[PDB]
Amino acid sequence: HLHVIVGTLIPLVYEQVEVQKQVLDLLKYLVIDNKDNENLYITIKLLDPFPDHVVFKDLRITQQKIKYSRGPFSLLEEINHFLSVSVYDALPLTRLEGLKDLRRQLELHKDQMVDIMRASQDNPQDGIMVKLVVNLLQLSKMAINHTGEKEVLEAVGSCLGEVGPIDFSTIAIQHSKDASYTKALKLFEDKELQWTFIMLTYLNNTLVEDCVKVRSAAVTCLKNILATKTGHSFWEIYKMTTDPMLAYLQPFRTSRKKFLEVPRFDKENPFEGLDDINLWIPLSENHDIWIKTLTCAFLDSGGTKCEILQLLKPMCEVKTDFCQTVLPYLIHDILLQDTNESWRNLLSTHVQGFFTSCLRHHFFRCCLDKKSQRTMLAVVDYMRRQKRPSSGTIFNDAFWLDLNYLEVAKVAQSCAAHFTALLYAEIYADKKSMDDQEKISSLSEKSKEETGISLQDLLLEIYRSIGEPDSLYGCGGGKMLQPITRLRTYEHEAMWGKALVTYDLETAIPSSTRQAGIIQALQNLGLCHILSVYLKGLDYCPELEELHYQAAWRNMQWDHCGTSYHESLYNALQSLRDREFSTFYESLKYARVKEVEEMCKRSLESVYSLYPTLSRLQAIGELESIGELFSRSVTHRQLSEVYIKWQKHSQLLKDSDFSFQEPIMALRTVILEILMEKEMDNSQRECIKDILTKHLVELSILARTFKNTQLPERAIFQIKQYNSVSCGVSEWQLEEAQVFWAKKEQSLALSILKQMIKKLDASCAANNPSLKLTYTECLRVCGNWLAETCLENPAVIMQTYLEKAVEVASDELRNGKMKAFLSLARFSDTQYQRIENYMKSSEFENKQALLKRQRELELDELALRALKEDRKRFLCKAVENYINCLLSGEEHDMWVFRLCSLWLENSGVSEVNGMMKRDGMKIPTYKFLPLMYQLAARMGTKMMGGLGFHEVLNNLISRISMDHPHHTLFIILALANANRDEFLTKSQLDEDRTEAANRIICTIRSRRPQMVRSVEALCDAYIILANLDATQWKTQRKGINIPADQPITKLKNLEDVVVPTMEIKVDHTGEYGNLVTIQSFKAEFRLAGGVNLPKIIDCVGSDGKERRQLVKGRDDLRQDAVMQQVFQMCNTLLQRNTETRKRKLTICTYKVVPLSQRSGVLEWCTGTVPIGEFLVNNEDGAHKRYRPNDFSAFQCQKKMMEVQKKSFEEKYEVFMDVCQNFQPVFRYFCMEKFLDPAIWFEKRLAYTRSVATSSIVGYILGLGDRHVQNILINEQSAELVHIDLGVAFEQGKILPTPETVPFRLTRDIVDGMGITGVEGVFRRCCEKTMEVMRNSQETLLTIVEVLLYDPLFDWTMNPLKALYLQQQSFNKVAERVLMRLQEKLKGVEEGTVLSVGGQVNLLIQQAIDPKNLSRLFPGWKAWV
Ligand SMILES: Nc1ncnc2c1ncn2[C@@H]1O[C@H](COP(=O)(O)OP(=O)(O)OP(O)(O)=S)[C@@H](O)[C@H]1O
Ligand SMILES: [Mg+2]
Ligand SMILES: [Zn+2]
Repeated sequence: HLHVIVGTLIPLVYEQVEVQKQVLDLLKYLVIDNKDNENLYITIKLLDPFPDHVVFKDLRITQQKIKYSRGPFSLLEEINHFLSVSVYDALPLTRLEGLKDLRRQLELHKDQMVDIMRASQDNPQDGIMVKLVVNLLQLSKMAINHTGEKEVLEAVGSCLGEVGPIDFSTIAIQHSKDASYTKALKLFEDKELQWTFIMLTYLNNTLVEDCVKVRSAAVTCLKNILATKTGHSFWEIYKMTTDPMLAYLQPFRTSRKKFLEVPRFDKENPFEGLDDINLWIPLSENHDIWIKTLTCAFLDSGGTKCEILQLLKPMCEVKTDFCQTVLPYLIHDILLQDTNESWRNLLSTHVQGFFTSCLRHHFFRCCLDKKSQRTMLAVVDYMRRQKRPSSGTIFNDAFWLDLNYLEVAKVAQSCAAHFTALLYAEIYADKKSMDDQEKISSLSEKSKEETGISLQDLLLEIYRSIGEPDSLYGCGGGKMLQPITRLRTYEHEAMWGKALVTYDLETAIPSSTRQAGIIQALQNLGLCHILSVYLKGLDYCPELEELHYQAAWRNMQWDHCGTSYHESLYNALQSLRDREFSTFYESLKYARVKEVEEMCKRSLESVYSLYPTLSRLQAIGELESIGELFSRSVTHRQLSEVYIKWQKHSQLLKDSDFSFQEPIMALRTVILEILMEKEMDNSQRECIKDILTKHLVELSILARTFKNTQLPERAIFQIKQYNSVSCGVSEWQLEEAQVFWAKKEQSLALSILKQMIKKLDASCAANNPSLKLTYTECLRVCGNWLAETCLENPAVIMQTYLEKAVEVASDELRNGKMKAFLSLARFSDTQYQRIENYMKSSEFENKQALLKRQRELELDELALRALKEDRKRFLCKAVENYINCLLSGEEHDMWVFRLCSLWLENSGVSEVNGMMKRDGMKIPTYKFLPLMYQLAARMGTKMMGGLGFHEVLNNLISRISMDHPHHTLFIILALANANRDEFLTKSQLDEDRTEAANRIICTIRSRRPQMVRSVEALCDAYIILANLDATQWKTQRKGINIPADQPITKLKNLEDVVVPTMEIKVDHTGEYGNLVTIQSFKAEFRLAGGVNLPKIIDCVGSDGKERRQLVKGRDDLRQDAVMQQVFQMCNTLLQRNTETRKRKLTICTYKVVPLSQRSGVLEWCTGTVPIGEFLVNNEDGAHKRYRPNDFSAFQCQKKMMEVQKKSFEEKYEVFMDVCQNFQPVFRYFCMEKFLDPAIWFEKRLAYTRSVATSSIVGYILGLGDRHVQNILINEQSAELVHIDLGVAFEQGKILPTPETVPFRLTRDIVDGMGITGVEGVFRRCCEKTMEVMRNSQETLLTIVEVLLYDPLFDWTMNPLKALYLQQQSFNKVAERVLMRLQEKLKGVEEGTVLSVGGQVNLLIQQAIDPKNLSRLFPGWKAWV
């Protein structure tokens, strides 16, 4: 109670001295002299900081000393402390000092804010920043209509201005929930006991309330409840726990011989009380009396089995909130004991009547208050989560009462509960389909016919309210022709010209909306003068004045004169120009308060509703920040510091939408222009001009990154207006060239860049340190552009631009050197590839064969020698520049694949080996880790010498292993232990590889003997465990004790060995001090099923946590390892791109550690169940629990196996018949696993994105064998994990009964996506992933070329593997596969080049085609 007392006493200090002395000495006794007490030390530490005043100086000093013990606080620790204090809040006004301190901490450190955002990337839902934002919003909500409303609102707006519109990667707002409450609820296993606990907790909380009338009712109810047998059982269960409610309720609990018994009274007709229509449907007002009367009627008349409910009448009579809380429990209790469904029918009829009355529009009964609607929605939501007496399924449990869920969904949408509205719409659609089967556009028109509500329109409205961008595409197609929908689509896609044309053309649209859209489109197109003249013409609604003020402050007119937002901003800027600082600060404070109040008045359902308010608050905060700079004398250091702060906080907004970043940049530009105008000092004016030029260049770059062209041109024009140029060399001219190039005006950009190059060459010989970077960048960009447009021959481009750029060229200089080296290497590689393609082409061989049938031969020999010399020169240049590029940076690290491919192919070339030995060894070792498998498989002992390939490769492998033993030791040892399986139980290339691996192992052991010995022992134990026969316990499923003779049990405390199946973060330094190490193995091991019966074991590490590992014998895991490497590279590519990073598109991966030719170990995914196990299980499959009257999976499999020998027509007919009697059921996974609508929506969206990404990535890699048992779904995250990666690169199409689908997109997979199916989120995510794949075709091609040519990678289909799957020619096969992959990446399908959307449309229609699905193998289970 200390915090409550302190918060109450703090305001009383200012009242008067007479009470000030008493309050001060009481507080001093509370905190000052009590610091010795250990019990209250934590309570004092977790307390609100005292207000900063002279009176509180000693208290503040003591509080700071106590809190900041054991070290200082970081930003994350400060926010955690703020939230922990916020756990208990008596009043919002007591949090003002904490809010100010939090704002100061946030504004002081933003690099720590970047670190926090990076750390929270893995689990965005548990992000600290979004939690802080929602906590602040809730605090501001609680401050409405109180004494300190404006003070709290201003502080909340001040702190929210610091964070700004950061992309939180969340869509659903998760309100804070008590952890102890959930655990206490979990403790009780009986329904009646939980009601008792909840009611007693509510009464205990009510006891503290001020009203004396409610206290008597609360104590009476407590005494009545605790006397009964249910109360005694509750106390017996709950006395073991630790909670102050136990101590508070001790006096009321009494011991009596007989438990208090409630006299059960039964009327002649219990249904007469609740049969009144007026009772259920209230008026517009009088909600409290309505809910009280309904609760009394339920309690007095309806017979309730539970004794606790009957004792709640005195508490229900006084408090309305108690009635609202208890009504669902009363309804559930009455429905539990219902017989003959009389109560069910009556309640269903009355509730449906209430919901229909809510949907009118006055009428006789309509326009009900939102409180009653929310109460009924809470009743429905509570009933949805309760298991029905007849058991059944969650879908069955939804219909406790016969309800038309479309009306309920519409009411929920009207109440701003969008996620539950979508869930109820889905439930209604499913119920309508189920009912129709007994006897969207069709469903929409039917629902409009009977219920008067269109399903498609409701779904569109709900998805618009949610704010998810991708979902809006798949809503429907009924109203696409309407101008309003087209205009909304144009605005969403930033097609401002189309939106402007449509707004001008359509006149049926209301004038206000039409003019607002016209003004917004004109502003977004950069037509500022046209917009101003148009507004002047309109002079012949508040929104019009709002747009007037926005245009006025954006155009700096300064003449166009409840206050709104842009009006406040314009007034603040005008007063800032007029040096009226008081009005400036007052207007900014008023704008803060108004924006925060408007934000907190909303229901706060989705995160996307917070971004505009955050952007506006950030703009206001920046204006207030520059206010003090304008107030005092302007210095260069202050301007540099404020620009650095702006750049950091813009870096915080990297992934934010352009619609939120743009107003901030516009305000910054106006700010800088005003500051330059009001300078009157040449020395500072130059610095202000430089700052404005840098800001405008950054704005141009930002607008170009979002495919915007008018804004960069306007920014360049402003730069020209201010930064008048006569020297003719500057970075903004390079930015102008880039802008012109972005507009597809290549001639102008090339002319500008060549003029800049000639001016730079004439001015100096690249001797100015400031202009060196600009010269190098101009040369490199011009060379790349000329190469792209083919306007110059390769010789001129190489000699004039790229080689010169390298020769011209301190972090910026290092980055420029890296970029120039990469460009030169890429051009040289292009020339080398062109010359090699010509040498390997059929035209060259035909020309050679023509002369095969005398000076012609001499000329041919001379030409061949010249071609070979040119090829070698290009190769050497490319390799050298790649090596130099890898040295000077880390951004282009994935080019190590191309470098290693070039080195490996030309092994015999001494120059390449020489430059790899001299400068290649200086490359950091961690950059070779992704290619460790190939580099280790390529090593041998044949070419031994000073510049021999094998010697250099062995040295590189040894250095990599020395620097990163944890990442490479297992691979090398597995190379050495290829044939140790037979030795443990009882070709020249292979033996050379074994010898090289043994040599590297000997070197590492000479460096680290103990680690090598322990790793060898662990590998031997794993191999011995794998070879153990497990057919004895094949039927066993409860776990089997490992035999004592197994060496694995003996191993203990291996502190030099890290858990092999645990992913390890790459460390540039070679310390690796703090890593989890293997401690012991649990005695029991389980079986996962399958032909070979793999064993699952548990490995407890240094900490208490343990990891499950899958030990596989008689199986090859190297293919899985390399496929996981490909998946990691694709994940890096996806995370690098902004569009795929925003959607969190990733490929789930699991670490695989091969041990021998046929032995290995891999990480076992926890919480993942196979989709086939969930769907078509014989015992408790989803197809059996739901739709039990349909065909069983056994019948479908039998029919499809029987129709195997018949023709294609018979197969198609049988497949259609099976699909008719086998409906999808997979949509219930998220419905039954996640009961909260927001969590359900998030998990379903994650599932859809995972399906899209996995499908696209698998198609790019030609992934096959994607049956039900090879796909797992995580129960916690609802994401799919693809396993058994043996078949890839379209080798499944060579099988008998070839696979004719790019990926698995069967009816269950699409059904899991929701009512929209493949439309909406899935299609757009597939398009984004395919676009990312297209943009990185060269990197993927290099990676796959390195992988395929790996000697140890067995990826070609063979007759033995073909027979097992369904119960040199290698060079040309690999070339054909690479060409097919290149065609896929470029988009060439069957000789026709397609766009990303067209290719995605083709893939989807090929995957979902029943014609292709019918011809597939019956084991693939296409019907599932
Ligand atoms: N990483 C993993 N996480 C979880 N379960 C896995 C994992 N890898 C394999 N399993 C399961 O282990 C069992 C057998 O795995 P597989 O590698 O597919 O064996 P198999 O040689 O393919 O024989 P099958 O599956 O009967 S054709 C299946 O039940 C898989 O779901
Ligand atoms: Mg399998
Ligand atoms: Zn009305």
